[PDB]
Amino acid sequence: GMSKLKIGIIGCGGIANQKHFPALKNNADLNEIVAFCDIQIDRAEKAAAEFGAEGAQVTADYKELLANPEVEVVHVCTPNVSHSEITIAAFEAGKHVYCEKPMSHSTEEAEKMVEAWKKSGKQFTIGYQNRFREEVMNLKKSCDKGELGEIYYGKAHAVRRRAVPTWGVFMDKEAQGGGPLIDIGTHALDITLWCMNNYDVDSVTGSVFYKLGQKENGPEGNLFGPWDPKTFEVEDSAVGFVKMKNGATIGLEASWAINMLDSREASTTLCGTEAGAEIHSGMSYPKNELIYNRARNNQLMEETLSSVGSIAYFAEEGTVDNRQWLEAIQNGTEPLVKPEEALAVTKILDAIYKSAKTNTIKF
Amino acid sequence: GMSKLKIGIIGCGGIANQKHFPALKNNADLNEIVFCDIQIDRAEKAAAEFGGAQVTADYKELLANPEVEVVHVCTPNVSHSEITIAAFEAGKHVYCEKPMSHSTEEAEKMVEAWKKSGKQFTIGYQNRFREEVMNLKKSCDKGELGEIYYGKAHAVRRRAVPTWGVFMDKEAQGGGPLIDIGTHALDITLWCMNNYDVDSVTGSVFYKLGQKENGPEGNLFGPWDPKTFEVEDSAVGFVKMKNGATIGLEASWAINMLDSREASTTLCGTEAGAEIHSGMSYPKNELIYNRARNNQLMEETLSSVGSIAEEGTVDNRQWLEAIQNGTEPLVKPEEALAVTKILDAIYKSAKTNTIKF
Amino acid sequence: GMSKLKIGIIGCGGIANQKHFPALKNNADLNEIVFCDIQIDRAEKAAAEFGAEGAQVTADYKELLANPEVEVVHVCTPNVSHSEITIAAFEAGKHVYCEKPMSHSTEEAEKMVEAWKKSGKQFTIGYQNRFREEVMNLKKSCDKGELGEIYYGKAHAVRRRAVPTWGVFMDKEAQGGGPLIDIGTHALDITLWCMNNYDVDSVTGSVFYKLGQKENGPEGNLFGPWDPKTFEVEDSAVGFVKMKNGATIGLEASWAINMLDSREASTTLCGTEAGAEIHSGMSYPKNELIYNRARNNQLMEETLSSVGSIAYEEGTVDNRQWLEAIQNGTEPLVKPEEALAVTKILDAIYKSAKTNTIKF
Ligand SMILES: NC(=O)c1ccc[n+]([C@@H]2O[C@H](COP(=O)([O-])OP(=O)(O)OC[C@H]3O[C@@H](n4cnc5c(N)ncnc54)[C@H](O)[C@@H]3O)[C@@H](O)[C@H]2O)c1
Ligand SMILES: NC(=O)c1ccc[n+]([C@@H]2O[C@H](COP(=O)([O-])OP(=O)(O)OC[C@H]3O[C@@H](n4cnc5c(N)ncnc54)[C@H](O)[C@@H]3O)[C@@H](O)[C@H]2O)c1
Ligand SMILES: NC(=O)c1ccc[n+]([C@@H]2O[C@H](COP(=O)([O-])OP(=O)(O)OC[C@H]3O[C@@H](n4cnc5c(N)ncnc54)[C@H](O)[C@@H]3O)[C@@H](O)[C@H]2O)c1
Repeated sequence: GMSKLKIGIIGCGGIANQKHFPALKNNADLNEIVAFCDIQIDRAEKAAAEFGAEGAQVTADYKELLANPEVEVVHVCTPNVSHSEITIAAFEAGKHVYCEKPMSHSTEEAEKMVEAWKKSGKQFTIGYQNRFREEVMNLKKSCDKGELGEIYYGKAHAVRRRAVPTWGVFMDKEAQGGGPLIDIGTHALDITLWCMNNYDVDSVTGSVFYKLGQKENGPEGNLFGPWDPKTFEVEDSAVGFVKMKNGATIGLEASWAINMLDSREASTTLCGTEAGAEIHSGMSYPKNELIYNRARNNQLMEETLSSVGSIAYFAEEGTVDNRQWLEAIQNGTEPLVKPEEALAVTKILDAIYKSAKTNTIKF
Repeated sequence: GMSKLKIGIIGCGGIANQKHFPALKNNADLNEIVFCDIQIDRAEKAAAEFGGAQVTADYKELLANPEVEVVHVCTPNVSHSEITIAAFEAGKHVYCEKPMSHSTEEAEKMVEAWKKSGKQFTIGYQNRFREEVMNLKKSCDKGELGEIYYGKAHAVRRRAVPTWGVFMDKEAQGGGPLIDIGTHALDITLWCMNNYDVDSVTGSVFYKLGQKENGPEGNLFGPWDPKTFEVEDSAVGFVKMKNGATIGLEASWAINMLDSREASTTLCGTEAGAEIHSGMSYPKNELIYNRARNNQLMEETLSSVGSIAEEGTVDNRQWLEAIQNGTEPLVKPEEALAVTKILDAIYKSAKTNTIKF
Repeated sequence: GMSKLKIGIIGCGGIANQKHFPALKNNADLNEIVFCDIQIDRAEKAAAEFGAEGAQVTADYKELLANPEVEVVHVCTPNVSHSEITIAAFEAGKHVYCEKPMSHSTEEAEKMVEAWKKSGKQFTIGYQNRFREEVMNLKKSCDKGELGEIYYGKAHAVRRRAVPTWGVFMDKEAQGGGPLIDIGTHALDITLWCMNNYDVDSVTGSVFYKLGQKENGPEGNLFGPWDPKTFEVEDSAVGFVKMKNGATIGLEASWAINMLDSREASTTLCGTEAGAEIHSGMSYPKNELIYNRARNNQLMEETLSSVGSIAYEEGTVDNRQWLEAIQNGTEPLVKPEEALAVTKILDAIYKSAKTNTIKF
């Protein structure tokens, strides 16, 4: 064995509760957390009564959770504009830090927290846990062996027909900075680049729509109940067009509300010189799908996942994301999600937003 | 009317936790348990939620327990004969698991030991009590297939080696997937045909993917150490019976076929045909009759039952009631002995020759 | 320009009018016929449709062979004559294309190879389903070892109820067997060909005479009724063929059996690295081919994609490949030695009317 890892958690809510806390508990052999911050201390204490170890810290404001020099790693499950604050310099006053999903809504703040990190000495990672799904790994591994050839056309799918989240921070334009483009669209673009392993941006064009978000009959049909139409501060959909310096191109579609039929998110579509591939996931897909396509021995074929069943008496990615995170600081290696990659992601989404000036942004 | 049978389970591992204990609890009105496993914490943990019952690590100490009236042996296959025979049939009714034993002659000793006892004996062939298997069984007993001359036994998994115990230890199991899941399919097949007159047996045993480095990739039950794969990964047989009927058999834990169909049978008759579908490629067990009717080819299948707002339990209940009321359990030991005889003859084609009966 | 090969047809029967005549007119630039059929009005009518000017129409094959103007002979008589019309004769000046099974007899077959080697001429057998695009796809992938070593295979030649009620197939005199040599030939040829294993060590089979003479057997037959009182041949058979490298091949063949899946001219292969199966027959409106393997710790399957929109066969592919190999002096795809192993094994399965495994 080897001691343990003393974890500090900042912000206890939606994805501290649905992803982060269960992830750590199912790897308790490597972690146990005292932490339990939040501006609202009511929740902070409750978590530390379920997942906090034998007598622990429970601060009401982070600045002194970071004081305790026995905590060694921090999980920033803030909202988005606090993502910079609680992380940049603040947390790396002597810690490794796991910041959540959209690294930051701003590119400058993101560039600040990568330099605060590069002097940290410690380690850093972002919550793109979808990389750890078995089929995304499968596709990533395939593109690493060049079995798709060289990818010259990619698509990032992050579409929802009417699945606007009405339960938390995602609609406060000030707390998260943007709408579905940086909510879910950041997941799909991360995989697309990661498999293509192309991060050298040249140009960016985009369009941001504000159409169903303010229509009276807008919330009609939304999965998560109605929402106040006269208070929609973000967008309902956005579409992107990014050209790389090797010539490759990526199209992006992101939305919470749009009258399209195929709700496909956390997915991508790659087109190489030897083969292609597409991943399927979202509201219209009860099971995640992976389909290669190529010409083999002069016939067009397609290779997909086979249906896995159970036996008489015998028979995930959030846990795999987190476990790999701890063993990373433990054995002293690199986590899978690299900080510079999440940086490339946010600066393009930002660039797609900044095409709110109706002009293509060259990099 | 009748007081609960007092049960002692030897072996508190996999099949004991997910088949026997829930079934015994479902039929709690006919039984109560008074626990054994050489990893004693397994026995203690089971004695905590299913049991002031005995909790030992020596099986010999449990058959000494005079309060035990029925013993269930759910330890690996090699162990089956020692625990069951000259030991358990010391005034104890015995329910022995799935693979009677690995050897035709430890099995022949077990039967002999059972008949001396004057007690009750049966084997864990719970797949018989699936309603569609019962369905097929009733239809050939009625002869609605005619004479059955071709029967297929399906016991194939594409990639599902059991990795939670000792299934890959020839010293403790005696064999691989041939006697692990091929016994279920052969049991059903011969039981429906009511034929046990073996003429000849030709078989093959494959060692290909168990030790392959890439073998464990895609396994339902996590990876397996290729170094310590001491038994086969597939085997097929060809059995001829004296009435002219022929039985094909396919068994495997790992093989690159597409159709994972296990605990299933296919029967071609002179008047009609039928086939059972079950396994990892089937989210629902299926039963399909086929025949010509009014000069047109037809097929009869189970209709989709839904809602409005299992077989182990059925098997366990009829077992305890056979003991209580002094009747016959459904799976006769003679039937399970013919099966392992045929399975050992399939193996015994390590001599590259058709064993003849 | 290469001078057209002068073809002589022996047996102007059903296979000539469905396979050989339209193929030879589809490659009419490489050939021209110059027709023998004991039922002389068949040859005379065949010559009026596909013949070339003064064509030789006679009823004795030994006369056609004495035509100096013929150099390639297709033998499309029944199996009982597949040999003598091909051995001694035919291999007495000419190249010969003998039809589907080489012979019902094993030794009849081993002697037409000897007459072909002592000939210096070309020789191929009408196993034309090797030329279906999906069958070569599989053939190409195993040649490249992409399945690994194939240690277990299955040959599928099953029909639920499709006893051929026309032609010659029900006449045991002219064929020597039923579905085991009518369609089990095709299935086993493909299976051996992809495994590339023609080294037998054991054959165990069983032959069933059940629905064929049963009164209600003909009920629901796809081609119509047949009289069970005259039925001379089996309705199904199953075999268990072991090879020397250790591999195993099960085989299923039938015109009539009470199973659900009518799969014929198909194969299934399980290799050390991957597997594959082909689907063809009367339960398959379009041929299928499915590779199966593990790719990055996940089970996957690779199948042909649906082609459509049309615009804006294996019979003639087999024939051109055959004609060309003669002009260029190449060798045809179907090797005579391969076809010999096929009806050896099939004979060894039949030859379990001894209820004994016949070792090799
Ligand atoms: N699939 C994913 O990985 C995923 C999903 C949803 C959200 N996220 C990301 O995770 C973060 C938000 O997730 P959420 O849905 O749980 O939001 P949330 O509002 O439900 O949880 C955040 C909590 O932190 C508290 N908070 C606000 N400011 C704080 C501060 N300075 N210090 C301490 N606590 C503060 C709030 O009270 C709130 O309860 C964001 O960075 C978001 O973009 C990721
Ligand atoms: N669908 C079915 O019917 C089904 C399923 C699984 C297993 N089985 C059969 O049931 C048997 C047990 O297999 P399993 O799945 O439970 O794997 P398992 O290894 O988990 O169960 C065996 C347990 O018995 C214990 N054991 C070994 N030797 C012992 C001894 N002398 N005394 C006491 N305990 C001993 C082991 O510690 C183990 O916990 C096997 O013979 C197997 O073939 C049947
Ligand atoms: N898919 C295939 O490759 C396929 C299909 C059917 C038949 N075949 C093969 O082709 C042969 C049978 O052909 P068929 O189905 O057209 O039978 P068929 O009865 O329709 O035609 C055979 C003709 O040969 C003639 N014949 C018989 N003996 C002769 C002799 N000594 N001399 C000259 N002519 C003679 C007969 O007159 C008859 O017209 C067999 O070798 C059979 O196995 C192959």
